Amino acid sequence: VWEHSRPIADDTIKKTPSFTTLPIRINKQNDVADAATRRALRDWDYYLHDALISISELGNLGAFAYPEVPPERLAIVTYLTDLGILHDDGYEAMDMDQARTEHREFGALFDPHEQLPSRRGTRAAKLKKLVSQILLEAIRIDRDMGMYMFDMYNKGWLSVAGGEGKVPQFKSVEEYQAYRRDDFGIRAFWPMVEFGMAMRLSDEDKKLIEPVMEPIDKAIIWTNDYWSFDREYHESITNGSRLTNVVEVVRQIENKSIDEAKAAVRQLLVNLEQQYLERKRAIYAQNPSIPSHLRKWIEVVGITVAGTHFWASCSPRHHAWRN
Amino acid sequence: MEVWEHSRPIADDTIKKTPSFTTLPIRINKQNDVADAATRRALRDWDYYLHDGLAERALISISELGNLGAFAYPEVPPERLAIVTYLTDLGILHDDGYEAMDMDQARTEHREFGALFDPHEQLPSRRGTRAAKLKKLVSQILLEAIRIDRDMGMYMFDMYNKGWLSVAGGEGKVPQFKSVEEYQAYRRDDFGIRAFWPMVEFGMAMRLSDEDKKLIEPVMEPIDKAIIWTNDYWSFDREYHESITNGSRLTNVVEVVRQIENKSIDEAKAAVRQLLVNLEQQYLERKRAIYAQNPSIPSHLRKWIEVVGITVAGTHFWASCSPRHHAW
Ligand SMILES: CC[N+](CC)(CC)Cc1ccccc1
Ligand SMILES: CC[N+](CC)(CC)Cc1ccccc1
Ligand SMILES: [Mg+2]
Ligand SMILES: [Mg+2]
Ligand SMILES: [Mg+2]
Ligand SMILES: [Mg+2]
Ligand SMILES: [Mg+2]
Ligand SMILES: [Mg+2]
Repeated sequence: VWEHSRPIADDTIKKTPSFTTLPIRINKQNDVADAATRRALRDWDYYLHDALISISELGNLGAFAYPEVPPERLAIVTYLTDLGILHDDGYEAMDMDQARTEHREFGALFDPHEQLPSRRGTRAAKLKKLVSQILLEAIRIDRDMGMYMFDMYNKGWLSVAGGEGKVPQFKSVEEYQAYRRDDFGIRAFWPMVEFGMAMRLSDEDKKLIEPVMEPIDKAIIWTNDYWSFDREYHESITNGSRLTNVVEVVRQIENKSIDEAKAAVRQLLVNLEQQYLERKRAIYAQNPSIPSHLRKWIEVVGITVAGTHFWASCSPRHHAWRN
Repeated sequence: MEVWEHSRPIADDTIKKTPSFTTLPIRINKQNDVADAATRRALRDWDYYLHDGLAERALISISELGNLGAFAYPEVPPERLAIVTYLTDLGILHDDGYEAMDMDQARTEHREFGALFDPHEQLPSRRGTRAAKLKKLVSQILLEAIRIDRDMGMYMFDMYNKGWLSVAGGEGKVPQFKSVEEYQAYRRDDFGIRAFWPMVEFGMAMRLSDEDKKLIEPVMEPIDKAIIWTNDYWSFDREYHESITNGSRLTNVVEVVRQIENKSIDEAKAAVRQLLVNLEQQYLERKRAIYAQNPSIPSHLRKWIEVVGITVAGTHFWASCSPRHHAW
């Protein structure tokens, strides 16, 4: 099932505060991911002229989020991830109305199909060439999957994140998670993995893997929340950037200190990882002839949680705010 | 704080003499005889309505531990208790018929019954024997609730339809649940949770404002899962049998866990028991937070927050020995 990734040794993992229980692997082409991050940084500055994104001491976020992706596709998905981070950081700092407008106008640039002329502010107008250029690169590698991925970057993320009204006050984990799925862009992320692995999941495929994706989606999102809480909380105080984080929700609705809320979220995460293993075991026990691409998918999502956990445990993006 | 008025605590030895495992304290409405009389009234009316039914042998709220309505409505005065107990028993009897019907005809029967309770008078049935039977079945309870509280009775009946009868069962293909999330969205409709709390509001003569609902959302999150999954835990054996022997749908979180985690029945039940005890502790933590954050919380909202916890415990306790679940 493994082709493009290599395992991180226990001896390396123990040097970090990682606590994931799932297997940690990294794309073998980490240098390609780093080059893609440098390209995104250069292009952002070239087109906008105005950061702590995927690069870290442990390796590039793209090499951990896309472990089983060949290098030409890794360069695309890493670049799109970094472009998304750079955009999202600005979005979190803007007034809700203007933040929403920037999200929607940015998302319209990713539509792979012809659109009638529309008005767009300076920021989206300056990024239009950037987005069309990367779409052409993706299409040249894989037309149908490239167009699908770009369509979902909008439909799964930019068109929905932020909701449509005032900034909500989260009074339940259920309501938090509905908002956070949109805000995290989870419905854009899995299509990027599909593009990276050159497999389009069928509707029937998605139905079969739903029991695995249930704990996986919560785990991947709440793993970011766990590791990014300190920096998000600091930023919210220091400049008003919006704090969207399950640790914060637990702090509030359970009257818990930061450390008590973190301890609770850690237990949720480890339990979700073990639940994923049980849901996955059940799929194997009940599908003796599972197609190879679906076997690959259900295995890859587990290492994707593990790898993004591992990266987040040390990344400058989450930890450089206080040395 | 002393918030109890119409209920009394159940004795520790009585509790230990049952398979109950709720971690929350157990109380019962002091007017159990009123609840039992309401159940018998529902059985009589349903028997007049239904050809060839179980009549007086249907297994609904009456038990040796007490009446389900006395446990589900512990803080309700006797006049209102008779109303909500009757409507709950009628709902159970109707739902048992629904569960035994093919899916689409069951849905149709679910919408038609809900229309009887719609204050907006939509979906009128065509006149005839069927319509006359349904009109007779519900006529007295419709008058009685309005005569005791017009404002809250109209609201309660509107939600008996809108929360439950109008939505339970969905439409189209019967689902094959592949996640607890998907299950719970369907189960909230099928259980009628959005009809149940309005009945409690009617019983306690208190309408929760929109503000009130936002404030208690952190408490209602674990409470709603607990009340529904508590029924699922205790009713699995009957529902599993009915699905196998008679082809009824199986709508039960124990079954979802059993399937999607490839567990034995006993392992699936144990997993759900752990979910339940954890939800009860979570309710306590959420409730403590509300009190810490709202020193001036209104008395009616404190009562509501405490009542929902005893409602989970009491319906758990009843279900641990209830004949419906154990001698069906
Ligand atoms: C908003 C999410 N993200 C990182 C996942 C910024 C933090 C960009 C992104 C969005 C959607 C898919 C992939 C990356
Ligand atoms: C919906 C079926 N029920 C739910 C408790 C028995 C499980 C009766 C009922 C119907 C409508 C409102 C409240 C209860
Ligand atoms: Mg964000
Ligand atoms: Mg952010
Ligand atoms: Mg974050
Ligand atoms: Mg039912
Ligand atoms: Mg039933
Ligand atoms: Mg049941």
